[PDB]
Amino acid sequence: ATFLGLSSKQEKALVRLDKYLNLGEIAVSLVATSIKVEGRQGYYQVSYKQPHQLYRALALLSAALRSGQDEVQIEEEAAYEDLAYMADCSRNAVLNLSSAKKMIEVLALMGYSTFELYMEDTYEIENQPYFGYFRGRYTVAELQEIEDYAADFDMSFVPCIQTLAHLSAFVKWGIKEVQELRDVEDILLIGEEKVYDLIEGMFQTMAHLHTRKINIGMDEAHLVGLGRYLIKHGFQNRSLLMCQHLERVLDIADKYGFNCQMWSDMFFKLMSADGQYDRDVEIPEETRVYLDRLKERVTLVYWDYYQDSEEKYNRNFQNHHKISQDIAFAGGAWKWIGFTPHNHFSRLVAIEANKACRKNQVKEVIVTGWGDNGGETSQFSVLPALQIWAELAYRNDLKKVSEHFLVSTGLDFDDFMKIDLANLLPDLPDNLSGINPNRYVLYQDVLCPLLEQHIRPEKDKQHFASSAQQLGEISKRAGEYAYIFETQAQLNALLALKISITSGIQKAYRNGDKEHLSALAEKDFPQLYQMVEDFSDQFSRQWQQENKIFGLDTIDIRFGGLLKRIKRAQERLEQFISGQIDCVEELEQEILPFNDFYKDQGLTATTANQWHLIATASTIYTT
Amino acid sequence: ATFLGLSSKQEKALVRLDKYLNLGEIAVSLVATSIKVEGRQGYYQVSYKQPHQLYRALALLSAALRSGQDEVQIEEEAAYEDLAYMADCSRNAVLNLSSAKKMIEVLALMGYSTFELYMEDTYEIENQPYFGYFRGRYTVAELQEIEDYAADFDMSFVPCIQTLAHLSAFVKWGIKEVQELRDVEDILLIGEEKVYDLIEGMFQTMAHLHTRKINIGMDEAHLVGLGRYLIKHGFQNRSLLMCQHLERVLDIADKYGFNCQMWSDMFFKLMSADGQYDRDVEIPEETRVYLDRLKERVTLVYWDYYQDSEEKYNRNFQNHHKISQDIAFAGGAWKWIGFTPHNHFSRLVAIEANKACRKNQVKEVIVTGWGDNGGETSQFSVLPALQIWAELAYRNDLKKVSEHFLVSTGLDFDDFMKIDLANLLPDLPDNLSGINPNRYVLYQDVLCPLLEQHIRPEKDKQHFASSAQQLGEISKRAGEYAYIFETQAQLNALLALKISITSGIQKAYRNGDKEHLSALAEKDFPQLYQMVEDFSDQFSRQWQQENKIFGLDTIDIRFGGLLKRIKRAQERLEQFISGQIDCVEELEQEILPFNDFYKDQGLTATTANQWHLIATASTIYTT
Ligand SMILES: CC1=N[C@@H]2[C@@H](O)[C@H](O)[C@@H](CO)O[C@@H]2S1
Ligand SMILES: CC1=N[C@@H]2[C@@H](O)[C@H](O)[C@@H](CO)O[C@@H]2S1
Repeated sequence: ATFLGLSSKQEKALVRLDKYLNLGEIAVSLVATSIKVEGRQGYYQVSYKQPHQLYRALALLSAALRSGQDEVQIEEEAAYEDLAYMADCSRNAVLNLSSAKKMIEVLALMGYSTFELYMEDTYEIENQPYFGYFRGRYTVAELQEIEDYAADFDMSFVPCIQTLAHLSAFVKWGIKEVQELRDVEDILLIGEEKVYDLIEGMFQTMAHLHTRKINIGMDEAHLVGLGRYLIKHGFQNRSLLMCQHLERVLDIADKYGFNCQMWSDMFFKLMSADGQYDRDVEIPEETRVYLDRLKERVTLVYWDYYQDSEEKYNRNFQNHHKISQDIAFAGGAWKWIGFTPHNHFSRLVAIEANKACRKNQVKEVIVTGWGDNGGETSQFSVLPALQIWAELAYRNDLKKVSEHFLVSTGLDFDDFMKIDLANLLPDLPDNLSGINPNRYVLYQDVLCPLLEQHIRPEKDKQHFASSAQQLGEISKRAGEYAYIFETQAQLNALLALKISITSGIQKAYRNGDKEHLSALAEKDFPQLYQMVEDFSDQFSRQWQQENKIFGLDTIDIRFGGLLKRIKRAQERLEQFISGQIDCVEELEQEILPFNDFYKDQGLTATTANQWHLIATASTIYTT
Repeated sequence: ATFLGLSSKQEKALVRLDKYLNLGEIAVSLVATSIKVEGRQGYYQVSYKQPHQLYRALALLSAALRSGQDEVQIEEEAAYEDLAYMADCSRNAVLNLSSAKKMIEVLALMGYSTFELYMEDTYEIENQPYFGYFRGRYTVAELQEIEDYAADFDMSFVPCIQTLAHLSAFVKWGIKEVQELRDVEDILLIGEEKVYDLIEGMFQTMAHLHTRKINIGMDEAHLVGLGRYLIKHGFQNRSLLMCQHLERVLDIADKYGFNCQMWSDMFFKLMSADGQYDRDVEIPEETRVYLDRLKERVTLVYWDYYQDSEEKYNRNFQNHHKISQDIAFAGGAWKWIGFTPHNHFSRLVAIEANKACRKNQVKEVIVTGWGDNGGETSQFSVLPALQIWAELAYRNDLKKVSEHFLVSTGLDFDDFMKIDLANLLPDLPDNLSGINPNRYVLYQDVLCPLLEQHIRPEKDKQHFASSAQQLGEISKRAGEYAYIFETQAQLNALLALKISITSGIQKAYRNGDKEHLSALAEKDFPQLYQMVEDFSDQFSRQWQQENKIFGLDTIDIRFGGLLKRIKRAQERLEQFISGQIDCVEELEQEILPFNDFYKDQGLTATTANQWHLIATASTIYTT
């Protein structure tokens, strides 16, 4: 392709995106609306409102031509001034520089204005050697390189940090200078000057960036004011306490020229009678005066990944607008439920959230790709969800999602959606969130299978086996992303065999069938152990491709423990079969429902997303 | 031997104890002081104040004879009306019936009046299926059998339970009927009728026993009143809240005929300005009035395992005397610091505690054998400590500790004390508690060794190697306890190699010596891996001899994780050596002190006793 009207900067960006765009022998001229592309017979005119929108416009041109269109007539008016993707870099997976750059390229093509990294403790602060210690924290140079790459595409960069809670990986260090910063649990001590010193250190680090927009956190500080704070000061008004801390942090941000966003949940939890987020709260006048003074100094971010109807989001927006007009929305790219994402669920809720955002004058949507409890899901697992949100933002529909996605990823959208398969059990109601058999079927014990009442052995096993087959074929046409489909093919195959053995043991033991137990012990057990080893190897390839090495160690621990537990199950069965023991006491125990979260929806599967609770009923982190 | 004046019950006990006593062809006749033994020329008279003291008296006689005495003339007056041993059955290791019986025999010979088991959730309660689920909870029949065996020696049985906090293994269950019982963290909800229903269930279970003496717990409920309690009730006077709960619990106990003890720490924590135990107390007038009525109905147990001077204990007794004259003391049999006990430290503090308990006219001493953070230490690891407290109680000195211990165990006291060796680093000040390299040298990572600054790579390694040799010889002469010494011999040998390799890789990586890194990778790593496998096998034999199978699973997880991390370290080094990677980022990180707990003492070693924090700097239990 040849171009008129490009700047040298845009030339540079197009060189980097050529491998996606492959525009062929056409002439493009760059000259009201977010995006317009029009032309035919080898001549196309593109226009854009914000500079970064050039890259979605050119993706759209590419996708149209690739689909076989000669005449192209595209006009989009985006609903949101800003559309961001936030990757979790705090749940053990720290995105490596190469993968950050790739993600930025794809986001540029999709139409995102902004890239964000969620970093609790995973950046460096002067004279805080324990902050991010052995975590793969980003150096200032690494953050600058990521920011600068985004800026090459006229994209913004917004760090998402923590200035109150969600600092467990820092406050664990038994060092006087760290411990003195603590209130309780994962929460920093409000009113402690060494805490404001720390927070100023965070801003000093981020002030080395160009960006002056930041998310300061402040979600989920449930026991704020009730720890060392209570010992020092007695019981205080916790709503005002939050306001006080927030004003202190905004004052620090102001010193360095930053404008701030924060997660909004604590205002609602502190003012509602049952301490919940989804609540219309009455605000005491003294708190009102305080919030009224802070509403123009911070953007509140309403986060919600769960509702299946527009009206449910609308209610929360109305709750928020009683506090402030400046409300941003965070929607979900579901990749925090184990090893397997849920792009399908992401789509379902995004459609409805987008309706509510448009009704409530939202100017910014932040798509959050959390990594809860170890960061076991691929960083690129959620490309479909990210395209979905871009389509919703730009077109208000998903009519062109496949066409556009092919340019973004080089593979078919429906194929890519099959990455979800280890969560897509047959018969599951589609509107229930967090149902994650991919993870709990993997990590549950063999002898003491705590999730067994939530498994339909034949139906689920057949689904996993079918899924492995499907993904084995998809990985052969998945281009640069084949590795993530290989991981999923292996996981599904492993889950099928793991169910067969685990459920087979329960049945055979109850029947006293030592012949069948022997069959399992001597043939199926070696196979399962090898499949786990092979899965570990593939997962480690995936992780190293995407992430810094730090944090893989927790997954080694989890896999190594699973392997040792498979060996124990073999040994215990062999001792029973041989007559060395008269019973296997583990197998004499009645298995109970693991939880009742979805009892009243009546399905068999559930949500279970804490490894240490899946893997054992014994103590393991407590004293 | 031939016995005169025994009841049928006593005759049976003598038959059972012959294997210890070896009295031979003598006559013993059962006729002012706790114990008297008097005779010569094959005829001896014994007398006791309390029936169980018969068995210590016969031990004294046995020891005297084995020492070559013909004429024997021994009198003892015990300082304490009751002397108890409490084994932990809540830290994953649930003592099995055979081991309970053995322990009771030994305790009878030493002079203990009482056997106790500490059971948070590890017993059965009607209609509470999650209470002790997959934990190896005791059935009523099992507790009755254990109590009855104690009773055969005229020893009492006292269950030690929890009626407030330390219930993490129960409250983790995501079941509405469990979650509704919670305040915060590991604490039950005071004032909730369903909690009193649960507590009444506890008493219904224990009422099947003969004993009507019970320790109801109530230690370490630090955030009591601050969770769901606070949302429901506002901020209340927490010392009064404790009294209110206690009164409900005592009313329940009364209904079933029980007399109660409780740990005393929360009264001090809630009525000190620092919130600590070892503090003077400001007792509000209203709490005084409540305490004054409750003090007549409960025995407060002052627990302290740490002080090196009588005066420090005395100060605490004085403060306790502000609340009540009925104060029992809990001393320590140090077995909660990993895989290896500390009988030596136990001795040091017991000498001083015994002085304070005598000065303060204490009637009951309970020696506690906690098992913190997984129950990894043998249940029989602390027999020396138990003899020491018995000698202190009966004779106020340790002049006959060895002679009497030989009766109790069949083996030499100083040999048995060597079981401590993995904690007895050269140069350690003897008065510092909790220093536990046995555990943290084992579980620390190889690539990312978080405890490395606390390890002296030649000095400690030599000590572990020397200890392995010493223990290998002791195990050959240790009879029925050889297995616990074999575990220790293996552990010490493993720690020596593990240090050699971990420090060796830091050095060879630093000096760029790929040849030596390859030698380590190819020769030493497979050796270390095999040693860990073998140690796991030996530990598992030890565990199964002593405990129910439930809880071993956590240790399989921990060892499996370590094995996998050893494998990872080999693989990462191999990739570096072979040129597949240009650096090993793990080994480029500066290693910091792990904690500063003993920094003020200028110490290299430290205390580190939570597996999840030793093993990785990553997140592993948090979301
Ligand atoms: C703000 C937010 N705080 C929590 C995060 O720490 C989790 O990762 C996320 C997904 O479970 O849920 C909420 S969103
Ligand atoms: C009462 C007591 N409660 C605690 C126990 O849970 C621990 O096991 C023990 C040893 O660390 O220390 C105190 S004593």
